[PDB]
Amino acid sequence: CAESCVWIPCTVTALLGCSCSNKVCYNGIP
Repeated sequence: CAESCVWIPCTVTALLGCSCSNKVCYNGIP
């Protein structure tokens, strides 16, 4: 997922099924 929650949490890919694994959204897909 093209979303890194370094400061701000995922909002775009959040509804796509991506969770913050480690300051970046990575759930199956990048």
